[PDB]
Amino acid sequence: GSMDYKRRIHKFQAHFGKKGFEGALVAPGSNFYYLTGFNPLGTLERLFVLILPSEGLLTAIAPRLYEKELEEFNGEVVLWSDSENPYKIFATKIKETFKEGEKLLIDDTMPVGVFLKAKDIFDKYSLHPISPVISELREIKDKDEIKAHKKAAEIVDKVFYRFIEGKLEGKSERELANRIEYMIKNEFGADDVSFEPIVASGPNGANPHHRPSHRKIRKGDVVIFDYGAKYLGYCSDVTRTVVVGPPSEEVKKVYEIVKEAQETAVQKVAEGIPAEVVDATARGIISKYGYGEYFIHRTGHGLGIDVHEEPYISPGNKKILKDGMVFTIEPGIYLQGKFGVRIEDDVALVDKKGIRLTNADRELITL
Amino acid sequence: GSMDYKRRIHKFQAHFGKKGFEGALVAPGSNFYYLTGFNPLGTLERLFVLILPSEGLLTAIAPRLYEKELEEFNGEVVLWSDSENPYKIFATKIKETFKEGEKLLIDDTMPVGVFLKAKDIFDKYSLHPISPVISELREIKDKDEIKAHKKAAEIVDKVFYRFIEGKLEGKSERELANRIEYMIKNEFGADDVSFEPIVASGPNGANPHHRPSHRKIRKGDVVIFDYGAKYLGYCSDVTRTVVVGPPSEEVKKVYEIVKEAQETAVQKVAEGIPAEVVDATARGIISKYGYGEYFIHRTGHGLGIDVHEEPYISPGNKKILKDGMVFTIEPGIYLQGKFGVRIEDDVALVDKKGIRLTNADRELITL
Ligand SMILES: [Zn+2]
Ligand SMILES: [Zn+2]
Ligand SMILES: [Zn+2]
Ligand SMILES: [Zn+2]
Repeated sequence: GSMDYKRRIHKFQAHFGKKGFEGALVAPGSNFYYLTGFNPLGTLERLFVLILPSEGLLTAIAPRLYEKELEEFNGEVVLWSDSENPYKIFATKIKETFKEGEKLLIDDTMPVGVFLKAKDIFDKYSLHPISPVISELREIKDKDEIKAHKKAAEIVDKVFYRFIEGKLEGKSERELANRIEYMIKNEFGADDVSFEPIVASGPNGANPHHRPSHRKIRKGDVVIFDYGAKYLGYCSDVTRTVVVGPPSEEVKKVYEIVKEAQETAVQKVAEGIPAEVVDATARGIISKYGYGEYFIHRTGHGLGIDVHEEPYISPGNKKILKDGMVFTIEPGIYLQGKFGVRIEDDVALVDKKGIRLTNADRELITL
Repeated sequence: GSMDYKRRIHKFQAHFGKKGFEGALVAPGSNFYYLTGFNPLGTLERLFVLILPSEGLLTAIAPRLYEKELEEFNGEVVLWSDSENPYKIFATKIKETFKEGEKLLIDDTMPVGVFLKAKDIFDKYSLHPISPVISELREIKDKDEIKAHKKAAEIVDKVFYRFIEGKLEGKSERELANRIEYMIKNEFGADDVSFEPIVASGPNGANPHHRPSHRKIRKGDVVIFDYGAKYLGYCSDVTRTVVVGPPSEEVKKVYEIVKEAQETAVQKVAEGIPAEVVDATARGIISKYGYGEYFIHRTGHGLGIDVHEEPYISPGNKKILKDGMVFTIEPGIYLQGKFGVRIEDDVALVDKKGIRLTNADRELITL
């Protein structure tokens, strides 16, 4: 990836050098990768930290066996071995640190412990979550991050067509889900899935929180797939709904409703118009046709390094949509004991307009 | 059967004692799953934090939204709902009884964001981590927990054969990593993978931390593969090394050095001996052959609900090994620019002796 980081850091530094904070501690994860491009794979019990100061060159703490995949670094570097004790490697640092009793930011994501076990020696400051600050620089993507997103939407587009060519009758929701994960990953530059694929078939479609089960796919089933890829660590997220064998008129009716709702809501995305009104566009269409009480979630959510992040396209939200924002548009109708239908696309706001990054056929296909 | 007892819980109570902490606040993660038997996924909000003081009977706790099978929780379930702001809307049950008693054990795996909001807690309790106390119980597996490791060691053996019986040439590290994961998820539940598989070919093998890349496996490559499965939540972890084409005299030589060191460390495993002594067995052998510089990691780590836990088989560790402990023995040699070799088994200490759980071929195999 062509992105910088040094600027991201220095306007993160200068977003509390613009809100008054004296610290921010981060560990392997989204905020980490976003701030460095590095993602150390396989940590836990094994302390790994980057402290971010007033403003200036941050820090890097080990452990040893990671260096020969740490050929370059700025703020660097210090190494501890499978013999030395961390927490007491906050020794000087620890202090450094900063004045006893001033402000600090920590990863919400990260477990305490790697903190509790510091104690002595780390109950001498005013700590407060990191998300409210770093969030507002992640919620605006740069040109390159958009390229990561569109590229991620591309892989998943390719996955859709390859997949519906396959045979679905007789395989279980869990098989299909695993095969979809294998499809994604056997493509580049998929690093990985953005989340474990979801396959919801038959009346399991009416359950938004469905997790693939053992139920085999059979003629007459409407089957929802929901899955995603990572490209240079940026996430896609797509949902399509198919029918196995001729659909009923009620399925045909409900599908079109969800199609139009989604399409009109996509068209409505624009720099300057609130999140909730994009929810309302979608929600209003479903309602006009009677299914208002069967649309039982928000219309979409932000994508980024995580599959769920800002902006959140919800009925109670007047955040004003802005250039660089990336999110999902995904209304659905859910009919308990019958079936569900959701159609979900990834959208990025460029040059005042909402552009779809995912482009796979949004018409009801019969398999 | 069986899984549980718990009963105990009260072992953990009795242990947290009178060791001598007032009480324990358990969050989502390995400990929740250890103590109860369900595995709530996931959350970085809602506090979601289990009760259990000194003793008495259980109570379910914070969130929002859940559901079933918490219906199956012992004592009393407390859920709800939307948002009642549980930053002190966690006091009645729940504060009580720490109002305001002695010291505290917070579940390590709790996130610093849930711990920070709300923070109090601060104070007037003396905070220490849960892991020094609970690891005492988790490191001594019972008969059923050991059975679960046997099953997951078995899955990972079968994968080994189907793997090395396929075609390795012409495929990238990533592809191969994908077959492995896919296999594990169509060789039964598993359920899941205990971690993303590692395949490291030719010079990439020299780096223990390697992330599978596009590099294709070709003739003359030694290829390390390291993966694992979970059975009813418990973890296995195996590594094996194979050669495409016949092997050179140094591959043969180095492989045989690693084989002898792993074999002998395994044989050294006995109740009553320090984990470091077992590490020193492997290690001594490697030094003897001059290859000391190139063994850049501990001999092993423990297995449980997590892939890394106590006992750590490393130079630090004075910990006496005991019946019930499960862990890896995985010495390696890593030769920059050339190749690596690691051989890993899962060992359970039962009736005073170490017993291999994984049994896949340890001889040097030519594919
Ligand atoms: Zn979703
Ligand atoms: Zn989705
Ligand atoms: Zn391993
Ligand atoms: Zn290790």
